[PDB]
Amino acid sequence: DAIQIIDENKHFNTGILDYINKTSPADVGNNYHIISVFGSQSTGKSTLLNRLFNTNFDVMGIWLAYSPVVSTTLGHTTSKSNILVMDVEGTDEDQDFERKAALFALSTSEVLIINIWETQVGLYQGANMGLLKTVFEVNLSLFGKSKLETHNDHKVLLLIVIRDHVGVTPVESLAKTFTLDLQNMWSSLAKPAELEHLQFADFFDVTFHALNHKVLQPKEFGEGINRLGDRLVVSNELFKPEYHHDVPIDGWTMYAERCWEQIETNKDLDLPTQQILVAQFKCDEIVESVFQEFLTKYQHHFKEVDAAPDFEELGALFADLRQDAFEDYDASASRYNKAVYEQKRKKLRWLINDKLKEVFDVHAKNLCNTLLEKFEKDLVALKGKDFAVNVKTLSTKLVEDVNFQVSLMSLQGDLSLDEIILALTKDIDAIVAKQQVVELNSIVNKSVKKLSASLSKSIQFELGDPNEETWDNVLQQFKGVYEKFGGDFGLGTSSTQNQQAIEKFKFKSWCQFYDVTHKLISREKLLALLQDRFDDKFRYDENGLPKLYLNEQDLEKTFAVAKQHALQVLPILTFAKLADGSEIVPDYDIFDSKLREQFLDHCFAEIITEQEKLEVLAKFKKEVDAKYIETKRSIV
Ligand SMILES: Nc1nc2c(ncn2[C@@H]2O[C@H](COP(=O)(O)OP(=O)(O)O)[C@@H](O)[C@H]2O)c(=O)[nH]1
Ligand SMILES: [Mg+2]
Repeated sequence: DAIQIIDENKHFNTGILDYINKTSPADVGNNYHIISVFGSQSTGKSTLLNRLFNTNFDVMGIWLAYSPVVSTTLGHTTSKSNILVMDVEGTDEDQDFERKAALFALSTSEVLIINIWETQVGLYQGANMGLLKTVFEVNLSLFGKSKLETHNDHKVLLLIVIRDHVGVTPVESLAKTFTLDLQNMWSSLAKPAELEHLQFADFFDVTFHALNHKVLQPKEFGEGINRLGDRLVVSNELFKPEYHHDVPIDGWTMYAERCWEQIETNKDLDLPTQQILVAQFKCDEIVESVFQEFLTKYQHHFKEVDAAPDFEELGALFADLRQDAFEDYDASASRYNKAVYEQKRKKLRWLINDKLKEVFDVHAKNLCNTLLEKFEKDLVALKGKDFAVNVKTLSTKLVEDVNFQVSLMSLQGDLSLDEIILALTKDIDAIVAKQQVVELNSIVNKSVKKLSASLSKSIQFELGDPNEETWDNVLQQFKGVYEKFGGDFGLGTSSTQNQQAIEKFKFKSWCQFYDVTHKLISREKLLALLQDRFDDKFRYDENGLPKLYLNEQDLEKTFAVAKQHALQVLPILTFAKLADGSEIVPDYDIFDSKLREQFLDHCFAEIITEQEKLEVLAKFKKEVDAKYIETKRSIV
């Protein structure tokens, strides 16, 4: 059963798309053929179509039908190209319709069948060289521009069926005559100057087929048909790929609709660009439908944010999803124009690659803040021990297995890492700058304490035998370990702030020097020291044996000797001075307001004040007097 694709009011049939869908399976693609038969009314057109292609047009607009089977001398044959057939009746008057219908047929058909009667071959009378000339014109206008400018090999086959052939004239003889009439008419056709050189054969192939008298030789007529079949489908002698219009079957209705609308409204129809447009439209909607198949298929994974992040197991789902999309797209779209098809595939690629990249970023720095957290941790756990290097080694393996782990889910480099490492880097550097200040300050603090611990034991030893050179001995030691700190830190320096860790480490030192001297030489200690010096000479022998006073010359004179021995030490301990007589001045004037806690008025060298010295002397005397009185009550 046949469908009218164009009725007499030049309207295009809406049902065509569904009609094509029924007769053509998803399989066809480019392997189909369009054949048109073109002629004035009742010249055997529907009859030839029904007998040859087995199609059901009515025998006494434009009608389309699928051919289930071709009539051949090998019987009913199904070619494996789908064959569609158009019955084009250009007259019923009108000359406008004729031109339009012929334009349609030539913009969609690979073969044009022209039925001409014999005794009337070579004459409008019962051929229409008027009809052929229209075909020549319509063909030139459709393909003359392409042919000149690209030299494309496109042709259409003219298949001339000679009807009611009797046989006194051989078909070979009729063919030669008619061929030369054809070329002649072509040469004389109005052409632009620059196509003047093109011939009939640059646009057309011809061949002939004689059919015997339908009414008077029915058996032979049947046979001649079957033989046309052999030519079409059994011997595949007629169809050629250079006749084929490059639009797969699924784009065909769109192509036919667009061609007809331009034709009907007298617009400039250009078939190359119209074929590109249908390809572009169709690949586009395959891109979109596939990309939507890829998406609810996506969501049902990726804001399911998930438990245990495996990077190779699903770094390859990325591949699967993207590969299955490629395959559903290749299936429908590869039939289309190569350039259009690949272009829109890339479009599909960089739509998939961008919603796959949002999972890329999430699972990525979830692993960065997972690894930065433990980075940060055993930095601290590496308790300041040689971070000279031990930053560089830790950053290295870190920055490295991020690369490894995350590469698993990039696609041979499609989703770039350049962004993510550039972040992981700055989050690593801005946290060595974190704890560099911690460990810089840390080595300051402990360097200060066993400075002060050494200072304290230096002073203590010196206290046993105070000389006018005991401050010398104290400052010597101090300034010694004072200059042994710096440039030796196992960190990233800052030539500047390596050395201003140093710079008042040098303070806290000066500060400590003051604090320790004043602790170790407080009134209370000084007094205790004085009593010890005193007893050493008043309570014991040189030997160290407890003393036994007999006389009071003995007591009184060693009493004087004991006191002086003790007090000879006061002028030295109450004020920090070297033998030269010079006051010890701290390098930094401490007790300064913001010179103090910029780094975290008294006298630094005054160990004991006047007022304190006077209290010490009063207390020294009272005690020393008592020891005296007693050891004299025990002499009697
Ligand atoms: N003598 C003769 N008559 C034919 C031939 N083919 C068809 N007819 C007759 O011509 C009439 C119209 O044919 P038809 O197929 O409807 O021509 P169409 O209108 O152009 O499709 C029918 O009655 C056919 O029987 C032929 O080859 N020879
Ligand atoms: Mg008809």
